[PDB]
Amino acid sequence: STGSATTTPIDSLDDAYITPVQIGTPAQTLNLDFDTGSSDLWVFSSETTASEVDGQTIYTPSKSTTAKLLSGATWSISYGDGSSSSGDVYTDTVSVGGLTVTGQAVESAKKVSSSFTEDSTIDGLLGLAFSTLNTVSPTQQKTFFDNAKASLDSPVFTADLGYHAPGTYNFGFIDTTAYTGSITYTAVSTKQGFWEWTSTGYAVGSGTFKSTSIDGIADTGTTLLYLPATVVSAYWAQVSGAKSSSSVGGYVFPCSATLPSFTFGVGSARIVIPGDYIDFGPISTGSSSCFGGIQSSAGIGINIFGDVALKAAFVVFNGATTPTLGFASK
Repeated sequence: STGSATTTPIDSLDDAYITPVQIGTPAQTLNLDFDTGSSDLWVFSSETTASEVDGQTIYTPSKSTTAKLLSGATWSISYGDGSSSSGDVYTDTVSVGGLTVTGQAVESAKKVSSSFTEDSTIDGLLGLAFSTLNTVSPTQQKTFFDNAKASLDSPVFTADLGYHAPGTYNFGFIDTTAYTGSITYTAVSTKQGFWEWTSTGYAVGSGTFKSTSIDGIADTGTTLLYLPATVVSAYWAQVSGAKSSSSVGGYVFPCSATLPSFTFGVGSARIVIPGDYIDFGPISTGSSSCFGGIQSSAGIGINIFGDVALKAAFVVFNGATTPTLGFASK
């Protein structure tokens, strides 16, 4: 089997991407944030505290003939940005882009933090990291990908995120029309439960490439590119007037700037992030200070190849017995 679903930016900054997902019988379609940095499939639901729902579409398990309470199971998750959610668990039928999993754990939110409430466009998350990070207790549950894997033509999914445009998540096949040149594959460590890999270095603009190992995660659920302070300082030093602002929470730059590109290495291959992808616009409405899309990972504890980086590439998440990651230009 295979699946193919379009993923769409939630706003004009590509802050996140939503993908329609069918849950239950008859289908209830919710728009979920596919997150390769976590491993819980959770949704706004008929159980979510009313005051914490503001425009989201909810899953109502009592209206699904295939929903079953997973008795005794609870979940609770905290994300890197400080947001959180928790609740109980149902199993139900879940379909993505024509690919169906029966018996998928659907984690129903009883509580969500303010950032979720405030984002009316995101009805929940669909985790695509390794199932060892799943938070369901006392019986840990498998991700949608893990459950689908044995049925897939090939044990892979791909992320093809757009810049200010829709893109695609495919399951079970590699669309050879969706990228240019060849795919370069690189080793993955699953020790922390992430799609963790080591970039071979970077360049700023038309500058020379610096060969240096940068360990980080491929994380579709993180907006920006978070890298070591040395790397980030070297990038922003090439933008007149750019500075790190503790009051704003990172690097800002004059909105009158033309940003240089940023290149990262994948083995001997190179992925180029155009300068425009690094512009996250005014820090507040009407400001002439703009927020940067490359930020320091210092104090996160991990480097994160978030959407800013991933959307510059066609990315293969290879879930074969020895997982790997592939990157191609597009």
